[PDB]
Amino acid sequence: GSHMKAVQYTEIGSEPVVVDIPTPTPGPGEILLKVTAAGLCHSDIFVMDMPAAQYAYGLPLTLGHEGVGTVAELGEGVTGFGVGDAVAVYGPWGCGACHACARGRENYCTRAADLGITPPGLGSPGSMAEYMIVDSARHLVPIGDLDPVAAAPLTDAGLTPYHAISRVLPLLGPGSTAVVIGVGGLGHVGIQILRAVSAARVIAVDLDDDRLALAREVGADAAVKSGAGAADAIRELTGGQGATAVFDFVGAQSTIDTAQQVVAVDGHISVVGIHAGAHAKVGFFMIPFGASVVTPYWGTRSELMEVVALARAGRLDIHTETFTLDEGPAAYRRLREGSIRGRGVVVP
Amino acid sequence: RGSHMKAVQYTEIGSEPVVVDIPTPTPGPGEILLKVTAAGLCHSDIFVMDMPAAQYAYGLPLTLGHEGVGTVAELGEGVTGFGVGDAVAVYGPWGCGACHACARGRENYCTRAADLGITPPGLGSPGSMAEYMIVDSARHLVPIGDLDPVAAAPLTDAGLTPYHAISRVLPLLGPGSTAVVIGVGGLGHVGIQILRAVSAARVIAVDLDDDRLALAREVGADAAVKSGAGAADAIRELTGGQGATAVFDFVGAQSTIDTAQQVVAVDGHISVVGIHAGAHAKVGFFMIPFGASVVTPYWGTRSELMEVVALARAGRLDIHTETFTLDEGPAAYRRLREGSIRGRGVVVP
Amino acid sequence: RGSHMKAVQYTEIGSEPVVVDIPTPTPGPGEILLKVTAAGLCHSDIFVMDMPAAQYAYGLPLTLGHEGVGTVAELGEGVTGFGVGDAVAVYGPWGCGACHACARGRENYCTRAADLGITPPGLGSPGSMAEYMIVDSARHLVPIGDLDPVAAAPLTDAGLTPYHAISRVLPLLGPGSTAVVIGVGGLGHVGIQILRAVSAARVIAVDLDDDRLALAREVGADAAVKSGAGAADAIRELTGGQGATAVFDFVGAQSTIDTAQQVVAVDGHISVVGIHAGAHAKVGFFMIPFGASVVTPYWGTRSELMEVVALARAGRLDIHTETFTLDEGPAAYRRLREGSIRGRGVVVP
Amino acid sequence: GSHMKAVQYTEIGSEPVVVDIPTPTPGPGEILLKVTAAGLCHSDIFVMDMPAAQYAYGLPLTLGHEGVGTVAELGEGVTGFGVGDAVAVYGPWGCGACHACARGRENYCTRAADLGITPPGLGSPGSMAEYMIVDSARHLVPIGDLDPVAAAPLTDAGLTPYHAISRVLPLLGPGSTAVVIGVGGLGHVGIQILRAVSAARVIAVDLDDDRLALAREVGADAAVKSGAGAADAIRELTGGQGATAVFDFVGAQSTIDTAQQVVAVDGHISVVGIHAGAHAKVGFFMIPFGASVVTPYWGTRSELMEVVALARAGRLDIHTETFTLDEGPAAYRRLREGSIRGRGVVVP
Ligand SMILES: CC(C)(C)[Si](C)(C)OCCC[n+]1cccc(C(N)=O)c1
Ligand SMILES: CC(C)(C)[Si](C)(C)OCCC[n+]1cccc(C(N)=O)c1
Ligand SMILES: CC(C)(C)[Si](C)(C)OCCC[n+]1cccc(C(N)=O)c1
Ligand SMILES: CC(C)(C)[Si](C)(C)OCCC[n+]1cccc(C(N)=O)c1
Ligand code: NA
Ligand code: NA
Ligand SMILES: [Zn+2]
Ligand SMILES: [Zn+2]
Ligand SMILES: [Zn+2]
Ligand SMILES: [Zn+2]
Ligand SMILES: [Zn+2]
Ligand SMILES: [Zn+2]
Ligand SMILES: [Zn+2]
Ligand SMILES: [Zn+2]
Repeated sequence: GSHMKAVQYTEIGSEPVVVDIPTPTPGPGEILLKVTAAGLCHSDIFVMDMPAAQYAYGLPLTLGHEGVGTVAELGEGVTGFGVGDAVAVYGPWGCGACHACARGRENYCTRAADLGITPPGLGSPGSMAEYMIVDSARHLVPIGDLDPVAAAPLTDAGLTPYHAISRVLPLLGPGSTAVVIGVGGLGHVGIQILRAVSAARVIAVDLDDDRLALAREVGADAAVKSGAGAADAIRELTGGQGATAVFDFVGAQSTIDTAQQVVAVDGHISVVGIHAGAHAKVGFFMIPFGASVVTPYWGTRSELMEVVALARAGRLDIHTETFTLDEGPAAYRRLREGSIRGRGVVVP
Repeated sequence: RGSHMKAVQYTEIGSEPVVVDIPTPTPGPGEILLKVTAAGLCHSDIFVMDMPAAQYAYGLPLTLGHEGVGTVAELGEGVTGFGVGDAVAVYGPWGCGACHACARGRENYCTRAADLGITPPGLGSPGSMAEYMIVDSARHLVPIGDLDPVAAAPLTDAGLTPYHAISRVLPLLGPGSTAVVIGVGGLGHVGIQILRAVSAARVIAVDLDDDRLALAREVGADAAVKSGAGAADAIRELTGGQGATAVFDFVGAQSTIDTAQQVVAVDGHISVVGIHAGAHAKVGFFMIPFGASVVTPYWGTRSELMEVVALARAGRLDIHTETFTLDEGPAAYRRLREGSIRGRGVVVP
Repeated sequence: RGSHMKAVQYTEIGSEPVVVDIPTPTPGPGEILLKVTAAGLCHSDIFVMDMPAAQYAYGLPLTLGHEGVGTVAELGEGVTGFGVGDAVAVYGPWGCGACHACARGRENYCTRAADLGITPPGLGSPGSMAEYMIVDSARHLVPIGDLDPVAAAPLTDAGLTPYHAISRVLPLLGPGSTAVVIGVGGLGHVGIQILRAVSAARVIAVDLDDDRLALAREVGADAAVKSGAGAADAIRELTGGQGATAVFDFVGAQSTIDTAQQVVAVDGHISVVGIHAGAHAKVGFFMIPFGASVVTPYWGTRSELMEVVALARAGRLDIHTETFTLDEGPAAYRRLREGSIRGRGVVVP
Repeated sequence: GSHMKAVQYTEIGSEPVVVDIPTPTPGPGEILLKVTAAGLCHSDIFVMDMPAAQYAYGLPLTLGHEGVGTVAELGEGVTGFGVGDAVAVYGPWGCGACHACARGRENYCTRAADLGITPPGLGSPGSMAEYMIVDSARHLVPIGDLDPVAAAPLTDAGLTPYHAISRVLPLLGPGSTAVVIGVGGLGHVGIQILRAVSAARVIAVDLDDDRLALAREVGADAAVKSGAGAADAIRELTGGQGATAVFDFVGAQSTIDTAQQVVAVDGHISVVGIHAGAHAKVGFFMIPFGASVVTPYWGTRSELMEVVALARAGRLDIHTETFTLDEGPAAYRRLREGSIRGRGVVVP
């Protein structure tokens, strides 16, 4: 087909729409995928909530930064993959040539911004379409016979918490404690990751009673209600020592404040969730000595392969609700209203 | 038949239509009285009732309904051609019948109707939204046979108007041509079906709403893109940069007209069918491609209305309908104003 | 045909239904897969979805739609009696098929369904509001021939339920008898048409709206009176104090039941068809005439559904319908909640 | 067992023989029964005395339309019974989808003939074999711990008179009179049914004093010898008012004439027995006003359940003579010469 359906953001402040666009063809080094699953998440809502005042360029944009597909056509010179191979799309594309990229950490590429290299669905054409172009073979990760619908959330919902945890994994030995604030999406996956790759005690923190109960099912050793009393309740559980690491998947100022009140000396706070303007306050006597704080970004290539390995070993379970490509906009409406249980996945 | 009838009338400016109790008309010589079987309502009725009172000169009261269908009730003196009970659709844009335009069949472009005060039913003359109505002459009736009156009523406007616009330039729409339809509401929805039935042109739809884009594909649009600033680029993306032989703008907003001028092909056509007061195409050198003609078409001809009925009876035209009673008349208009009707509302006595 | 299909499901207690993408079912041995052509909605769907969470056991997720019509898409192993393409309506109140009541055709009164967990489609089993549905057995399909599926769907409930209630005492409704119909909404006005088609009983209608009384007269009611404290006297005025042979209360409120007991004749009948939680007739000496039986009937039998279909195909039954798409499902149920639908809403995949 | 013994009618004009045939296997929706009792009735002889032109049940034919057994194997998708359940077979199979079938009256199915649906032992394989197939679960009726030998006659010898009586049961109130002509196979059960489901007086009519004596034991209030004097005798026993209902299980022209001579105004005559060419003459002044006549056929499924309920309550006592499967053909010779006391039953 000379044209294909794509879920696109086409004007500021509007809803995504299913529109017909030319079917792309892979240039030298590129790979054309037939999309099999395209995950959606609140990051898409955040991008689509950006005001017009800040807008400079990017429209129209094919959505979808959580992409899985089968190789449909290989660009000239591409080897290492064959037509039909099931692959997940590595999201945070880098230049491949800087020191950070050479070390595998393309998500921290120091040249991507200058070169205008943007992730699919966030500046480059995304995966919510019948077909999609991938710029380079090194951004394809094989998934074998893993269900594409289960693999799609792993590209973001699994990779991002896995990276945040991986940054300080050597600290999470037996006797350590990891606090997870927000146990619904990324945090639910984070708890499973923590139980698979460490022996740390896991304390779940959330506003909803039901989410906390589900957090215990996937390995959380204790549960705490988010809010003003959370810090004291957490210290009650850890004794007077505090938490080795706090992974804040909410990112609100109140949750960041709680993290600073419970993190242990020489600990770590990871601000994964995004709330505009919210920030940790790292200064003497405002945070324990040696407690580092960071805003991590997505994850590395090898980390995505490790997430796929966890999923294929049965250590990662992410509940998904499926939609057709025609229902792309409907799925985003459901996402806004909070009626999606699990992670939405578009299946073209 | 009784001596009084229910009717829905615009009775005073700025007010909503109301059900009333008026006498049953009687057919004079050459006239025909019909038992209305379906009376379609349309946003054009809304446009008329939105007329500011400062513009008002005369007209009220006015039985609404310019999309009329019914069965012959009583033949006026000397009226041959139809027998009582014959199912007929009412041709809307009444003309004088004697000028050059009328003699060619194009009564919608009659050059004397304005001077003579000849007005269409429901838009100056007693409309179809009543138990009976008067049709001035036999030539303003089109037989429909066993066609469902509810299916026929919307096609007197939602079918005839796009059909005429398309017919004006149909010879240009051969195989290999591309026709763009902006606005996939009632008019554009049927316009796409017409294009597929009477031509081999590729149809590309444009609309604001995702569900209307999906509707366009269902009824034969090969492709559909969202209206707005990027609409012209998205169309030329699908055509390989060539541009459309014809653009039928059933919205008529200035932004949609702008899009049409940016995608129409050299020696093409733009048809401004939808009305937005003040919106206009700007036909000038280097502001529109060479040879691309622009027009604002008006309703359609009688022979075209017959062709629309033949298309409908062959199963080539479909429009979603919502049936109401006369007492629900005003309620249907409020539903129309709030934009909750998909397709066309139709009042069934 | 597609490995996945669209459906409208009730997924959370207190939450509106949503469109979902779920696997296309495959018919097992003895089952039949239908391509749905129409799926009706009615107030009973709201009653179910309004149930509090405290009383929730295991029903979710539930594909809604207990008024199903479609065409046979695939026959399960060993199924005979229908061919691919046959138009059929779905019999709602599924039973075990093996008890005495089932062997008599009265599956709606099966004495084993509750113990065995046999639930109707859309009320425990996957309903008809989807592109495809499974029917457990060929004995729950009723051929409809060329009957319009949109007209057939509401009659699986709105026709069958009054038809059964009337059929329970049809021998009493001979010439000279009087049948009172309370509530001329969906079920009641179909009930009026049934009474006129299958009996010579004089029909008196009772309703609140003045508009409903006129409609009752149009569809066959010989007389109509206003519901309220004066309805009992008004009815007895028309019957001369003899009382009404049968009273079919399609409202089911306590006040309407009280009026029923006040007008029902000696040796007559009251049928409490409408549901109002807690409302009940009081059957005791000198609180109701001697010999006047009272019952709360439930849906109808399979042979009765066959007879309802035969009445519809003979043009004796008519219910106003309003069609929606599967994507419009949730919006249609909202329309029903606010009481904006006249007649019955029908979802057409 | 790959094969099984069966009593089959293999050629026109010959006696049934015990032959070996493949053991059937149940298809989807079917049930395989291990037969525990198979009854013989004169209808089998009538079928076997048909000339070549009239016979339309195909050859070979496994005989036996009075079948009872235990569920041996369930066809695909058959729920409702378990292996080992004792069940009686409903004989007059119908389409299950016509108006008559939907009302439970499968015996009066209007499409069975056009569709080739025939009863077991009368077009379909019968019960006089080690195993038999039943087309559908709805044609099985549980019997509990009822003795299969006593249960087999209930499927025809009980069901058929029960249906004939049920057609006009509302007429047989206290003060009514029911005349039973032929108190052998079916009339013996008819007398017991009448006493169980009605208060009508029962007058027995038969040729043999032996048969009349038994009729009086099972509830017949009076006995009359069949012949030209029966009509006068019956009216003498009822003054001159007549019999509300006459159930003629002989079906001969002479007995039908006796029925028409004794039936009451607005009464009923049921011609249950079959004698080719015999017929009632329903015309003005040839029969009392309002006296309806009918030839009933077998019975409905709900009536079979009611017959089973009567037997399990001790209300039906069927006189049986048991035979082995190898004795099958011999039993039919016994039935031919009228040397069987009551009902013959083969027990495989
Ligand atoms: C939140 C960002 C500003 C980085 Si955004 C809208 C460009 O995320 C898209 C990349 C997916 N994802 C989702 C949530 C969190 C993160 C993370 N903490 O890296 C990444
Ligand atoms: C208010 C309108 C300007 C649309 Si009026 C009063 C000309 O519509 C009545 C005739 C029906 N119809 C509807 C839409 C468009 C046209 C057309 N392009 O002719 C005609
Ligand atoms: C079992 C349910 C709780 C869903 Si009920 C009783 C609201 O109806 C479902 C069956 C449809 N219908 C609608 C109205 C009345 C009746 C009736 N009188 O049988 C039946
Ligand atoms: C009905 C048939 C003509 C095929 Si006959 C009599 C050979 O047997 C089949 C059913 C067996 N049975 C025996 C006795 C009486 C009756 C009855 N009155 O129905 C039925
Ligand atoms: Na536009
Ligand atoms: Na009342
Ligand atoms: Zn994401
Ligand atoms: Zn780099
Ligand atoms: Zn119009
Ligand atoms: Zn003119
Ligand atoms: Zn219903
Ligand atoms: Zn049952
Ligand atoms: Zn027999
Ligand atoms: Zn049948």
